[PDB]
Amino acid sequence: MRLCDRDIEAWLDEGRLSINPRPPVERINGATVDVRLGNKFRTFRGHTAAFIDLLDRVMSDEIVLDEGEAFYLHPGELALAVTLESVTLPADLVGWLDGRSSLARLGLMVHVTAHRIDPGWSGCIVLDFYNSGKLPLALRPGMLIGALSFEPLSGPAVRPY
Amino acid sequence: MRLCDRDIEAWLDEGRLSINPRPPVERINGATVDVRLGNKFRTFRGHTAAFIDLSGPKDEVSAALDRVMSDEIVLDEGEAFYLHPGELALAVTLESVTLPADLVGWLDGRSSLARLGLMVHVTAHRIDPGWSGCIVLDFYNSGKLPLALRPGMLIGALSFEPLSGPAVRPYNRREDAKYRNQQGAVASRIDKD
Amino acid sequence: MRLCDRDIEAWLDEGRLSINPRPPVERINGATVDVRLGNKFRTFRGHTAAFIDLSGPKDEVSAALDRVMSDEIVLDEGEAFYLHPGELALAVTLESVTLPADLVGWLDGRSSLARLGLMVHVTAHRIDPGWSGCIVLDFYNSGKLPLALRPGMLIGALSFEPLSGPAVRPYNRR
Amino acid sequence: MRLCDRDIEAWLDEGRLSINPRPPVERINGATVDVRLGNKFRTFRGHTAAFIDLSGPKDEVSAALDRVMSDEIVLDEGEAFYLHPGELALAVTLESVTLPADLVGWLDGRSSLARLGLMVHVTAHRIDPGWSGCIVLDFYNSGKLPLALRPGMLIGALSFEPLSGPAVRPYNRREDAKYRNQQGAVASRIDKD
Amino acid sequence: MRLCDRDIEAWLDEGRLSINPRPPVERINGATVDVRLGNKFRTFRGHTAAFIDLSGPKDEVSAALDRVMSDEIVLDEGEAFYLHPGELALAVTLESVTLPADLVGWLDGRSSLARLGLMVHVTAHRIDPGWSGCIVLDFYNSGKLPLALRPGMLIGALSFEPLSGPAVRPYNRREDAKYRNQQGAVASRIDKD
Amino acid sequence: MRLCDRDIEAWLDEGRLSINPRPPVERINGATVDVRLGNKFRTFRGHTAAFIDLSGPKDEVSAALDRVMSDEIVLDEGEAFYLHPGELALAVTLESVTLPADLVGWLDGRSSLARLGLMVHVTAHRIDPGWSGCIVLDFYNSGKLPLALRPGMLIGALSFEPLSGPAVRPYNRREDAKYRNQQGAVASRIDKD
Ligand SMILES: O=c1ccn([C@H]2C[C@H](O)[C@@H](COP(=O)(O)OP(=O)(O)OP(=O)(O)O)O2)c(=O)[nH]1
Ligand SMILES: O=c1ccn([C@H]2C[C@H](O)[C@@H](COP(=O)(O)OP(=O)(O)OP(=O)(O)O)O2)c(=O)[nH]1
Ligand SMILES: O=c1ccn([C@H]2C[C@H](O)[C@@H](COP(=O)(O)OP(=O)(O)OP(=O)(O)O)O2)c(=O)[nH]1
Ligand SMILES: O=c1ccn([C@H]2C[C@H](O)[C@@H](COP(=O)(O)OP(=O)(O)OP(=O)(O)O)O2)c(=O)[nH]1
Ligand SMILES: O=c1ccn([C@H]2C[C@H](O)[C@@H](COP(=O)(O)OP(=O)(O)OP(=O)(O)O)O2)c(=O)[nH]1
Ligand SMILES: O=c1ccn([C@H]2C[C@H](O)[C@@H](COP(=O)(O)OP(=O)(O)OP(=O)(O)O)O2)c(=O)[nH]1
Ligand SMILES: [Mg+2]
Ligand SMILES: [Mg+2]
Ligand SMILES: [Mg+2]
Ligand SMILES: [Mg+2]
Ligand SMILES: [Mg+2]
Ligand SMILES: [Mg+2]
Repeated sequence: MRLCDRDIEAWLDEGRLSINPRPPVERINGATVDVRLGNKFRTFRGHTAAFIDLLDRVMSDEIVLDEGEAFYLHPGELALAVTLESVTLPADLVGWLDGRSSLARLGLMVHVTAHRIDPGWSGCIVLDFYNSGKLPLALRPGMLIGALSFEPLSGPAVRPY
Repeated sequence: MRLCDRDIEAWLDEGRLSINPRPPVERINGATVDVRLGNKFRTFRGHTAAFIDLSGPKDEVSAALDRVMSDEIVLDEGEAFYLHPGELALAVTLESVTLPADLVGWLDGRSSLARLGLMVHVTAHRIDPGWSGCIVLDFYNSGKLPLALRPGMLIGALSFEPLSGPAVRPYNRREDAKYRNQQGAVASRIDKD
Repeated sequence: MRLCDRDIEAWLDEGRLSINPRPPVERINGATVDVRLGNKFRTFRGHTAAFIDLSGPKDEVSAALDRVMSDEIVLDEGEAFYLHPGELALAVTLESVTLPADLVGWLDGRSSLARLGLMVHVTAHRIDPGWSGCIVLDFYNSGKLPLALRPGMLIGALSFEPLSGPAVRPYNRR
Repeated sequence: MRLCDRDIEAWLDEGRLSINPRPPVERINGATVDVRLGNKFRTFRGHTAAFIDLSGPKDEVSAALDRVMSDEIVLDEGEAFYLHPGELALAVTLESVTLPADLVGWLDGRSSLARLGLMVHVTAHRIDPGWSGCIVLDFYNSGKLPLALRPGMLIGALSFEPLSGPAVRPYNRREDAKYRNQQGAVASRIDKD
Repeated sequence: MRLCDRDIEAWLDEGRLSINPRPPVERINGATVDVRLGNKFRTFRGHTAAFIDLSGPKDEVSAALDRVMSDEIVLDEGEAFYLHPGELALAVTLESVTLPADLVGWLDGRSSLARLGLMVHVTAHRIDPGWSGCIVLDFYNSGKLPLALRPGMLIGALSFEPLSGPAVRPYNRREDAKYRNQQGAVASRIDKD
Repeated sequence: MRLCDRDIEAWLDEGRLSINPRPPVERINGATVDVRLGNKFRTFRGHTAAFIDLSGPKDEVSAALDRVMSDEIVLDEGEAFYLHPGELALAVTLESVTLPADLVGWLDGRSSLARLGLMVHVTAHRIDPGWSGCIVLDFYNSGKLPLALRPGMLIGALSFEPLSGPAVRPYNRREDAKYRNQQGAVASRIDKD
């Protein structure tokens, strides 16, 4: 059971849920809220290590782009990024990050199987971008990148985030 | 709450939800309806552009997209589409799906295909309330072998979830919705953003 | 409606939902249970075939998959499985899961691992009502570094959704 | 012994060796002649076949090759071919080269291109005694960035080695030679083996 | 100076150079002898190790090599080895070659195979004076399609270059030479450095 | 004709050819001198640019190259550079080489490294008459495993070939030569074309 657009907006009014900045009415529709891309990226530098045992001589310094700059996501490359919006969920809501079909049709994955936003989460969401396509994708802060949907839990989470 | 098999049948009978052609009972079980592969495909031509500027000027984006997308591939009967490792291709479900304003659908792949590397979507798997049409698939082969895909094969599964109420802005009424009544392997319309 | 953590423990206590071995409460938070990695693996050997025809049942499974798979790789502890970028490997969860006819399950990854490119499924992530057993994992490394994986590590997260009613053709019947 | 720049000029003056159009003095130095990129290309269409059986039955091989090779791509002036990382493409030199029976030629790339990942051949770089024609290039981009290739750019270098004597079976006289008088981006003729 | 066809035959007749089995006149032309593919192969098993420390402690390097190399694959008659894009595999020439102290040899691929992406070596293509044995090939498919390789196919070419004099330390006399009298698809012996 | 080990030693004694530091006798055999890996490296930063326009406007090319090339990496003693499959990196030989106007040099890899997928060049492997300096290596790992590279390891081999006479336009006298007296892991200077 997902919250329809009208109940998403009612939870935003009520302060049960908060998304800041708040997307316009045009970006809240069906069972989803459209979310945009922020301005902090990282990439991986493999020459420093042979492997990781499942930490961070391998990550770049945070990359913040100048106005009018794009991050170029090349095919076969994983990059970390953030949502522009901060999201705060109550103890009885779980959220689910999904991509956009327009971007999937060019090969952009906006996550890599972890896509659950936990009850009690508060913060911008970290994105793991992967370009499975043939062409480099120029990514710019502020672009629509995904969508979030919200599922109420059976009851309130005892151990929320 | 997802609809169990029995309730999917009841929504289909009531005409709330439609899937055309309607799958037989054998294809509806648990909490999912199996869907089949259509016969329209599209590939990418990288040599004609350096990149795609996703949120660039509409006319530039549009011209880049038209350069990189192949024409639609239609397979005869007996023909396979060979999906090579590392290649992304667009395909389409045989079935058209129509959802009412108070239901959302979700596309998943099949474990039998996944174990060979076949991804049937690339993180966009939601079918919106008010959707009507064939579903475009973005296949990616993450395995070690080419996979021969044939029209009519079972390619994924759809599940359905009731919304908390009817959507106020369902897909069929949204003025800026890009993919209303989509029929073949439709390329990205990111230029309409 | 996902089951929340307290409601996950209830269902386990009832005994229709079961995970064997039973995870400690430390592993059950919010609306998910963390699951662990088993010690059975499979890789592919490309050199014995040109392709696989996915239009099928069972003729592939066998005459295909069986012929392009490794024998089963069982690791002694102290040993790692090295998952190299761009390689797909088959693994299995440590725990066996049994679902009743009125519940569907869903395997997700862990954000901590996904940030390094670990994909724990490849679009098929639904555990059906009536399902009984260890879950097969299809791992894929989308990152830039090999990842060492060790039997027993926390590898993913399961969440659970009640069905609208009990399924009529559940996995054990079908 | 390779011919030094002075001797390459003497062989060209004597008409022993020909390169058409003849490069200017600025392109002939040390032990090499710099060559330029032509404007014909070819790519591969993988989705039409599972594999190529190199020493299989001639008619099956031939049909597979005709399926997988694109039509010839001809670039206008102003146009680039975009060579993406991991992609193999065929191209052709601007120059036609004719060798006598007592000389062998060798194609190399340029360090400036190599340091970006551009390979101009794939382990076949010998130009046989008796050869006459344009040279087909198999480009592979082993780097991290797409490379815009434009007709007319400097793409590699040829050097030349006298043989111990004139070849008895030079290329122009061999009945089973596959590539005599080649002109565009000619695809593999492995089916003629 | 490379030996022309006629002089290759003269060196073979004189027993200065040997190639066993001796290729027929049809395979010796211009400045080269065509060589054929043997029936022994080796692949790599990545899952057993994180990396190879090339100049590490000998025992650690040796243990890593033994873990990553497959057992020798021997093809029956009729059987193909399928070389998929992006895969490196070891193979061997059908012919054994023996060089005297005053000759060096050079392995090239074939343009017909190169045009499909097949590299027959990975920047090591010298056959040393005093060499005796079958030649190990490191195949890499840089193309878009799997290639079916069959024993006995023509895979490459050898040319031969006189040295300025006889080598004082030819391969057959060097104590630390690793690959003397190699016969199957011998894996790297970098651990002997 | 390549110089045999004995003549390489004579050319070095005569000061015709220089290699600094001079390799010991154990590293000079057959027709080659073994060379060793230096301790400077450079990688690529793809996220800063969409592509490189090889024969575009000089200032655009120059700005793109400055964006995509890393700063020089210098490894301490004990440190390895990890070269992952599919990655291209720039490195340098430990040795500086100086060639006279009548000699050309040729860089090859090692069979031991090739059997693990290490390419030490990307089709540009000529050292010109009049060259003086350390040689930049473009490493590519075509194998399945990361390779740990350490400064000082044996990485390849140089051979030498007399020219038909002294070059009139050797590298040290060419005004437009791009890489005279190169010392570290120098990036492509394709912008100087
Ligand atoms: O794999 C998919 C996923 C979705 N759809 C359809 C159903 C869905 O209702 C519609 C829009 O999906 P989404 O909102 O992801 O796409 P968008 O790129 O945001 O398009 P829009 O601008 O119309 O929302 O596309 C497909 O054809 N294939
Ligand atoms: O794409 C994602 C996915 C998740 N998260 C956040 C929201 C979620 O509530 C939290 C934890 O996710 P998960 O439980 O998957 O991470 P973990 O690896 O288990 O770490 P933890 O120990 O924090 O539970 O990470 C993101 O920011 N981006
Ligand atoms: O990553 C997964 C996903 C699913 N399953 C199990 C649970 C699920 O209930 C069953 C069947 O899944 P699915 O319907 O995706 O498989 P299929 O390929 O359609 O096979 P079947 O014909 O058995 O339904 O497989 C796994 O072991 N691993
Ligand atoms: O792997 C190599 C190959 C060459 N060189 C040096 C020696 C050679 O003499 C010089 C120039 O080589 P080339 O002519 O192939 O490079 P270019 O791009 O043509 O530059 P230029 O215009 O200076 O000739 O660079 C290297 O350092 N590394
Ligand atoms: O990069 C190259 C290499 C060679 N050739 C031409 C010149 C050479 O003289 C001829 C044949 O080369 P090769 O003998 O390597 O080709 P093959 O596949 O063996 O063909 P054939 O049966 O004609 O010898 O092809 C090219 O056009 N491009
Ligand atoms: O593709 C090849 C190239 C060479 N060789 C043989 C012939 C050559 O004379 C010998 C040694 O080659 P190289 O010197 O390149 O190998 P190494 O790694 O340096 O070994 P060594 O320490 O024996 O010199 O290996 C092959 O079998 N296959
Ligand atoms: Mg949308
Ligand atoms: Mg199923
Ligand atoms: Mg967690
Ligand atoms: Mg040059
Ligand atoms: Mg030939
Ligand atoms: Mg050696």
